[PDB]
Amino acid sequence: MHHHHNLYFQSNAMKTVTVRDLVVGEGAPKIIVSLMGKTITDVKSEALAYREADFDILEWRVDHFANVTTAESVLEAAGAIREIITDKPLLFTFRSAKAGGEQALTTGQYIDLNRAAVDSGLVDMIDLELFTGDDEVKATVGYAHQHNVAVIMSNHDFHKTPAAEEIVQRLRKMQELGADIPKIAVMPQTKADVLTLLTATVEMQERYADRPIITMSMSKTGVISRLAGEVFGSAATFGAVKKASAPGQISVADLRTVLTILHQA
Amino acid sequence: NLYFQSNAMKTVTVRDLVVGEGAPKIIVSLMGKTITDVKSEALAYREADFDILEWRVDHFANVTTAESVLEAAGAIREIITDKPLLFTFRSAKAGGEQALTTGQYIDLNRAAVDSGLVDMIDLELFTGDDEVKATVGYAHQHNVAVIMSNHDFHKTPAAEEIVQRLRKMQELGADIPKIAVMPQTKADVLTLLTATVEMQERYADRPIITMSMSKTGVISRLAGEVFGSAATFGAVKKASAPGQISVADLRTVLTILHQ
Ligand SMILES: *[C@H]1C=C(C(=O)O)C[C@@H](O)[C@@H]1O
Ligand SMILES: *[C@H]1C=C(C(=O)O)C[C@@H](O)[C@@H]1O
Ligand code: NI
Repeated sequence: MHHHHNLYFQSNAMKTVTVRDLVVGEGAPKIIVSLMGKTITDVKSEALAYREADFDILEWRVDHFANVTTAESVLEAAGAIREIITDKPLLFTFRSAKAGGEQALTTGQYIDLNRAAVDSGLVDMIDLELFTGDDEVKATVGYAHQHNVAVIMSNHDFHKTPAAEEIVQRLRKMQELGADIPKIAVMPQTKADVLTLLTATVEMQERYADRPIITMSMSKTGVISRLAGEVFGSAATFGAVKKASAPGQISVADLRTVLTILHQA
Repeated sequence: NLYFQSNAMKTVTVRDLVVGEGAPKIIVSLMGKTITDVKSEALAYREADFDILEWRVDHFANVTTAESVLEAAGAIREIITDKPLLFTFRSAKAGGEQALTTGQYIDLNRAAVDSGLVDMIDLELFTGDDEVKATVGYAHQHNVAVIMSNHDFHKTPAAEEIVQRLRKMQELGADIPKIAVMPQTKADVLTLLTATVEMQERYADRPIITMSMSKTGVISRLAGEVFGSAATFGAVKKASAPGQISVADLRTVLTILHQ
C-alpha cells in the first residue's frame, strides 16, 4: 500500500551487502560501534568523539534516547549524527528492554519509529527484531527495501544459548523474511555454549546463507566469538569506544588489532 | 633441577614459571643442525619474548653421538640461563625430521634426563605404554618434568577420542598432556576446542596443551585462557609446526584476552 510516484547493493552469489562503499561479507569482519546518548547534546558529543575511532559502521542505539517518542527529536538527532559522521554507514537500532535495551515500546510505536527512520533518508540501515512478529517484520522489511534501506534482523537470548540447530533455524527464518544481514546474540552459561554458537555460525554460513550474517556469544566467556568471525563466518563484530553496548565487547582499538592479526596471510 | 607440581591447583612449576595459571605460556622451538647453528639460534632467541624454550633435537645432525648432544644442550643452557629448557626429539611420523628406533629414543631421553641440563622432556604417547611409563618415572626421579605428546597430522578425531588420549597421558604420569591435530574443516577446529573444554572441566588434575594446526586452526593457539590450553607455540623466525604466528603477535593477543 506504499506507492512512489541511499542505495546499497547486495550480491546473493557473493554473499555480500554493500552499504556506502563498505563491503560487508568480504575480507576481515567489519567493526560496528554503538552511540548511546540520552539527549541531543549527548548524541552530538558522542558523534564528535567517535569520529576519532577506527570503526566501519555506526549504530545509533535509539533505545537510550530519552525523547524517542518525539518524532522531531528523533529526526534532529539522526540529522546531527549524519552531519558529523558523513562517510560511514549509519544503522538505526531501537533495542527493546527484553532484548538488552533500555526502554520498551508498543508494537505500533516501534513499527512507526522505524518507518519514520526509513522515510527520513538519514540512515542507511535499520535493525528489526525477529520477535516483532512475522507479518509486521515482513512488511517493514519490504518498506525499508522500497526506500533503499538495508535491514539487519536481530534475535537475542540473554539467559541461555539454544541448541545449534535452533540457532541455525532462526538465522534461516530471518533470511527467509528478507533480512539483508541476519544477526543473533546469545548468552553462554558454560564454555561449551560458546562453541555451540560458533558451530551454528559455521553451519548456517556454509549450508544456507546467501548473505552475510552476524553472530556472537556474549560475556567475557564468549569473547572469542567476537574475534574469530573471519574463520567461522560472522561478517561484523561490535567494539566498545568508551562503554560497552553489550557484555563482552572489547575496545575498538584492541578489536581491530586482533582482527588484523587474524586476517594476515 | 627442582620443579614443583600441585594436583590441587592443577599447576606445574618449572624454574619459577607457573604453567597452569594466568595467561597461557609461550613456547618457541630452537632448530639447528650443528652445534654452532644451535649457538646462533640461541643467541638470536635470547632477545625474544617467550616463556619456554623447546630444543627440537630431531633437527640436530649428530643426534646419535652422546657427546655432541651434551655439548649442544650445554651451549643452549650457557646462553639461555633463566628460562625452562624442554628437550624434544619429535619423530618423523609425528612431524619430525628424523627417525630413531625405540631403543635409541628411550636412551636419548634418559641421557638428557641424566645431564641435568634440561628441565623437561617430551615423550610421545605412542612409543609404548611400558617404555613411556618407565621413562616418566625415571624423569621424575631426577626432577625432570614430562610433556607427553600425541599428534595427528591428517585429521581431527572425534572429541571423545581426543579426551581419552589426554586422559591416558595423565594416567601414564605426564606432567602436561599435549595434543595436536589437523583440521580438514572449520567444524574440526571447534571439535578440538570442545575436547579441551571437556578434558579440563571433567578429567584434568594438571595442565594440558592443545592445538588445531594450520592457518584454519590458529584461534586454538590464541584462546587457551578461556578454553583451557596452558601453553601455546609461537615462531621467532620459522614455524616449528603449521599455524604458528610470530611471538610478538601471539603475546599481543594473549595480553588483550587476559585483560
Ligand atoms: C547488537 C549486538 C550487540 C552485541 O552483542 O555486541 C550490541 C548491540 O548494541 C547491537 O544492537
Ligand atoms: C609441539 C607442537 C607444536 C605445534 O603444534 O606448534 C610444535 C612442536 O615443535 C612441539 O613439539
Ligand atoms: Ni516512501
